[PDB]
This record gives sequence, C-alpha cells and structure tokens, in this order.
Amino acid sequence: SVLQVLHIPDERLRKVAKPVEEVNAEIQRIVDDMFETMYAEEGIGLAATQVDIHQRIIVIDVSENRDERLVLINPELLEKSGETGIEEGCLSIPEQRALVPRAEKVKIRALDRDGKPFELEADGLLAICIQHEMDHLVGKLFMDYLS
Ligand SMILES: CCCCC[C@H](CC(=O)NO)C(=O)N[C@H](C(=O)N1CCC[C@H]1CO)C(C)C
Ligand SMILES: [Zn+2]
Repeated sequence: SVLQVLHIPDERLRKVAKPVEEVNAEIQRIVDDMFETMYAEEGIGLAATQVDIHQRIIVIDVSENRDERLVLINPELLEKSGETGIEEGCLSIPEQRALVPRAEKVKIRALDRDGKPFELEADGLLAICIQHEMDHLVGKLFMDYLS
C-alpha cells in the first residue's frame, strides 16, 4: 500500500512542507499510505515530502518500545539538546546512509493520524528521526550539510 515516493534529487523533497490547520480525510489517507510505504520500504520513519506530499506530515517507525507505529501530523520543534551523529538513509536517496548531526534529545508538538494534536518528548533515535522528518519535510535534508 505504498503511495508515490519521491527520490533525490527532487524539488518536493527539498520543498518546504506546510503544517495544515486541520486534519482532513485527504490528509489522513496521506499518513496512512506514508506508514504503508515506509514500512514497505522497511524504513524506520517516513517524511511527507518523501512520499510526494508537500505538507509537513511525519510518520515514525522507531521501535522505541515493543511495536513500531508512530504517527504525527504538522509536527513542530519545541526543544533540542545534545549533539548526535548517526548514519542513516533517506527514502528519497537510494539507501545511501550517511552520518548526520542532530540534537540528542528533542521535544516536539504534533497530531496523531487520528486527528488529535499533542506534544511529545523525543530522545535518542526517537528525537533524531522525528526531528529529521521535520527537516526533510521542510525541504531541508541532511545532505545539505554532508561533505
Ligand atoms: C520517523 C522518521 C524516522 C527516520 C527516517 C530515516 C531517514 C529518512 O529517510 N527520513 O525521512 C529512515 O528511516 N531511514 C531508513 C534507513 O536508511 N535507516 C536504516 C537504519 C535506520 C534508518 C536510519 O539509519 C530508510 C530505509 C528510510
Ligand atoms: Zn530522510
């Protein structure tokens, strides 16, 4: 159930996503496919732009517990701390994983695939991935700082 995934180079991956004022059934389908894809990609997280949606919608798959199943809509960063660097690849890139620097822990606000905006604190792999999707969907990508 994978939608249309955009690959680097791609304007939409480098495109800034806009966080919608309200979760529409169209927006819900977008996330639903985003996970469906991301998983189909076996990715630990997929960002809206990646799946061809120029809207700040993020879906996570970081086993921060027993079963992976994180969804956030129009997430925004609230706080970041610590400096990390870990290799990863992007659904847009052909699995070319590189070590990208991001904060060690970060707390961000988002709404669930159900349509309820809440604030969640992310640390480690959670904080890294969630913050990464924020960047990716805002058209910013780790490659922007790789060299
Ligand atoms: C909720 C967001 C979670 C982080 C997403 C990352 C990188 C990405 O493409 N973000 O848009 C991802 O899962 N990377 C995967 C991958 O290359 N690796 C393998 C190890 C885990 C992950 C990052 O290194 C690919 C398959 C999508
Ligand atoms: Zn990515």
